[PDB]
Parts: sequence; C-alpha cells; structure tokens
Amino acid sequence: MMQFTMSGTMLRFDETTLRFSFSRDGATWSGCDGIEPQLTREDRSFSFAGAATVTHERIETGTGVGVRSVFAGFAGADYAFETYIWIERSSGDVLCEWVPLRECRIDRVLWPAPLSFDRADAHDVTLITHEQGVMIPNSWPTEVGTDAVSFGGRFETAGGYMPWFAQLRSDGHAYIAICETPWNAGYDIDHPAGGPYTHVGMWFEPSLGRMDYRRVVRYRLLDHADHTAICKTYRAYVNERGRLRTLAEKAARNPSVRDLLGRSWVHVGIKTNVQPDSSFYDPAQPGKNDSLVTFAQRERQMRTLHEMGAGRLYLHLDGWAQPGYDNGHPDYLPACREAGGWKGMKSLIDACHEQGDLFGTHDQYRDYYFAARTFDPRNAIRLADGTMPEHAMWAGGRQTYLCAELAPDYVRRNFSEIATHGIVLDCAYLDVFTCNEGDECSHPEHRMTRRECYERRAECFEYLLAHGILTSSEEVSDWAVPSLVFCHYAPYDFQMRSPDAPRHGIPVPLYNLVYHDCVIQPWMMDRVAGGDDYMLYALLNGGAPYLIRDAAYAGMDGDMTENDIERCAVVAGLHRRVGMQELVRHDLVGGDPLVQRSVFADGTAVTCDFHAQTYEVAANG
Ligand SMILES: CC(=O)N[C@@H]1[C@@H](O)[C@@H](O)[C@@H](CO)O[C@@H]1O
Ligand SMILES: [Ca+2]
Ligand SMILES: [Zn+2]
Repeated sequence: MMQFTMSGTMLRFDETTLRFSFSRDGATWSGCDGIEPQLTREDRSFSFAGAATVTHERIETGTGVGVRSVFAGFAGADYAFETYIWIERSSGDVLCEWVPLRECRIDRVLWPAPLSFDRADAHDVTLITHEQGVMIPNSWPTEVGTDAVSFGGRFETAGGYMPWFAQLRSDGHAYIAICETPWNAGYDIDHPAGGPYTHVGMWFEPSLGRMDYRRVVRYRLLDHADHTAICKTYRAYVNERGRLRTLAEKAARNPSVRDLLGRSWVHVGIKTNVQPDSSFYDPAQPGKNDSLVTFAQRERQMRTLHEMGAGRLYLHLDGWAQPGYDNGHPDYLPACREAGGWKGMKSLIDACHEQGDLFGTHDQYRDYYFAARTFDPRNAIRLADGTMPEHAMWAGGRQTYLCAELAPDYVRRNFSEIATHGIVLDCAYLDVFTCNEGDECSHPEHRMTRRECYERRAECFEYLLAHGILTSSEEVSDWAVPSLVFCHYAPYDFQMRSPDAPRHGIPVPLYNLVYHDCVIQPWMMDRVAGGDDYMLYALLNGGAPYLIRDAAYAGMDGDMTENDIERCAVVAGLHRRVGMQELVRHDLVGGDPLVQRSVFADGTAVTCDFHAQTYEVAANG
C-alpha cells in the first residue's frame, strides 16, 4: 500500500494489516500471515493494530525514506509508542525502530513480526547464535522452540552469543537481522518437528520496568550468500562500530596473549565443600560433600604431566581458597590452609613457571553467598519490583547476587590481596559473567541497567588486563569481546546436552566466523561411543585442546580414548599456527553436513569427515 524504492531496495507497507515486505536483487520477503507485532502485559497480549489511534506518516530525510507510525491507547490505558521503518540511502538496509512515547506494566514487545520462510526446501536454513552456532534446515526432523534455547533466546548470553539471526534460501538469497540495541532483547524461534517452516523474531523487554529507550533492528538483504558470507556481514558491522578487538590488538598491550597459542588446558580443583542447604548436598555421603586435593598434589601432577611430555600447559585451578569451591564469594580468601595455604599455592605457581607453564585462578563475583564473611543485603541486586533474588543451588548454599556496580571494588580488593603474597597470576577466570545475562538493579544506592552491568563486568576484566593478567570467563557472549582474552569454552549447544538428545540443527562455527581472531577458546576432547569424536570440532574451530577437564559438579558443564597427550599435540600444533588468524570460510563440502571444511587467513584448511570420524590439516587452502 505505501511503497518505497531506494538504492536497490523496495519496502512495502500496509496501513491496515501493519504487514510489511522488502525486496532487493529480485527476492521479496514478507511478514508472516497471521502473525502480528505484539505488546505483552502481565494482563494480556495486544496486536499493535489494537491501538485506539493509529496514524501513519510518509517520510524522506537526507539519509533514508520510509514510514513512521504512532500508536496510542490500549484497552482503556493511555500508553503510546511509535515505529519507524525505513530504507537507508547509503546502503539499501532496512531499519526498524520502536520508540516509546508515553508509559505510566508492559512485559515484552514482539516486533518486528517474523518473516515468512515456509518452504520445506531442506537447503532453506535458519542460522541462530545459540552457543557456537546452529544451522536449522526447514525440514529438520526435531522441534526447535524458544524454551529449548538457553536463557529464552536472550542476546548477550549462551542463548544468543551475538545479537543477530539469519535465514538463507537455497538460491543464495538471504537476510540477516541485526539487533542494534541488544541489552534488553533476544530472539524467539518456532520450528515445529519436520517443519515445514521456521519463524524467528526479535523480542524486547523493559529496562527497570519501562521500555525507556528506542529499540532498533537493522535488516540486510544478501544475494549469492552462504552462511560464511552472512557471518562476515555481522563481523563488518562490529568492526565498523569499533568492537572487533583482535588478539593482535590485545597483544600489543599484553604480549603474554601470544603465550596462550598451542597450550593444552588443565581444569582441576582443590577444596570441595558442599553445604547442607546446597541443592548438591548428599546427606548420607560425607566424603562426597567434603574433599581436598592439596597444592603439593597438584604441583606433583604438573611435574608429572611435564615429565610425560604433555607439553605447554595452562592450569586453571578451582576451589583454591578457604571457603572451598563456590562458597563465600566475594569473600574468597585466603588460599585454603589445609591445601597448603599461600606458601603451597605460591610453590605450585613457581613450579608451573619453572616448567614453562601458565596459571589462573577460578574466581566468582556475581554469586553472593549469605555465608560470605562480609555479607550484607545492602550490596545485593534489587529486581525492578524491589525484591532481592535468592536461591541455594550451588555448593555454598543460600545466595543472592552481588550488584555489578560494586564488583570492580571486590575484584580490586581480592586480586591486590593475592598479589601481596608473591602470587603472580598469568590469568584469571571470573565465572558466569560471559554466560549469564547482565543483571539490572533498582537499588537507589547502586542503580544499574543490564547494559551498565555488562560495562561493569568489562571493567573487572580491565582491571586484570591493566595488571598484565589475561582474562577468561565462562563462555563468549560478544559484549565481552573488547575485554576478554579467552574462555572456559565456546561449545556447540549439542555438546552441552546428552549425546543421546536429538540436535536442533547442523553445527556450524558462526561465532568463529565472526571472532576467531579475537577470543581464544579451548575445546572438549571427548569421544561419543557410536558417535562423534569432539576433537574434530576442536580442529574445525582452530582452538586449543582440553587435556584434563574435571567437572565441578557431576552432570554439569558439558560433563558427558587413550592417546590424550597425542590427540592434544595435533590440536595444539594447529592452534599454535592459526590461533591468531581469522576463520575466513566454513563449508559443508558438497552440501554434505557430515563433511565440513574451515579455512584460515594463512590458507591452512581443515576437513573433518563425520562419516569416517577422520580429519586432515592441509596448508593448500
Ligand atoms: C564451567 C564453569 O565453571 N561452570 C560454573 C559452575 O560450575 C558453577 O560454579 C556456577 C556457579 O554460578 O558457575 C558456572 O556455571
Ligand atoms: Ca573452573
Ligand atoms: Zn545495584
């Protein structure tokens, strides 16, 4: 009904239906029939078309053309907002803006409506950033819904490592929807079992109980596209906004960055101390609740691994402080006395250094345990309704969350304490920051939006990098790329579920296609009986190997072979070569999902065959 044509792109918008479509290179995409943009409230969902008053305005500006719509009055309530949908002159992109105008609650906004993608074509695929990456054919036999996606499909979490989703038709015509305001946003996915469609749509939540700021989505219509090309679209978007911070850039400040290339990872612990109120407590099993390996025993194990030719190692050490793993944070001091104290910890670190190996502590600044020495609810998060959240899931029992406004204060305190004891960490791990969503806090003394929370968590990382301590956290949610050197992993979703559970799609390294040259990742080395050797995904992603990966809690943290040292050497060998390079291309060879190739900046090419369970590392290209 309203039609616009600008820079190779056409936008069509119907004033009654509120449906739109856009075209470029002769491909047209439209809103799904029968799926209208929604406001959800505690009391009910409304279509935008449900407003008392809806006006439209045709618009041309120095930068684009399009339509701005104002919507006012819902049920009997004076609530208003406006949208703006437009083509950008310089690019042909289509931009969608939702702008709050009057608010006086709204739970969620589902907008823009998903696009139609309804051919059971099997080469018609949807890309989502749920962990390392998933490509979902329209014919895929297993159901995929938002409630099977981590964190409800929230961006800036394991559910949405990057703020985008994309759909790719078999003819190479595709779109990528980039959420430019991702901090109170996420995606919704609907793929019924066998299809024949997959619908993917943005959602937006209020910030501290108000929609507050403009929400923006940017669509780019691509042609001759494949999944590699879609990823590079978002890579350029990010570098254009200054957030593509390469390892090389990081190395110019902290040359020790390069010293992670080719290391094999060791993840093991010291003190376990499961409290009676913990959900993990086993009341009939004292030896299970309460265990200890000393610093000396870990020192001997490091000497031994070295003596056996394990090679260049990085040791991440759990549960090294007095309260025990997952107890007492942020009061997670001093080094555990029964393990050997500061003396034994220092001796262990020295032994690592003496043998050319690197050392990092597992630490935690979000979980705030009532048993912390200085526990005070005044330092805790308050939710938008003013409640203090609480649970007793982990080893240390009853907890709330520490408001991230204050987390840098605690990081500064604890790390400067550690340093005064002749402990010189090569690295540090601040758990959960890069897996879980950023908190919001309505406490007047430390009010914080989700967006500010990510900034404060980055500030904690910055403290470490300023002291020459390389930074790690749980996963790789891309808010963190400017300030994060490495992670605990950046696994595929399927590696985090039983190998028996059906998958949601074909595994593809969407995150590495964007960020391989920015964040270092170790990789699970496990073999599935009757299934995949996880080594192969480590090679496709050009990552480091886990030599030892002890679970903190049985069944958690992707807790599911005899030549370990040898298998590591092959992975590390590659990593030492391509650890700092772009992952340029990834392909399903011949379109076969079970045959995959990755190509790095220096031409090195990695082919993995999941029929044969075999690999091949060539320099050809
Ligand atoms: C891999 C990893 O360290 N996972 C940990 C888990 O073991 C537990 O400590 C939790 C507490 O919030 O934080 C992370 O999820
Ligand atoms: Ca750990
Ligand atoms: Zn606060």
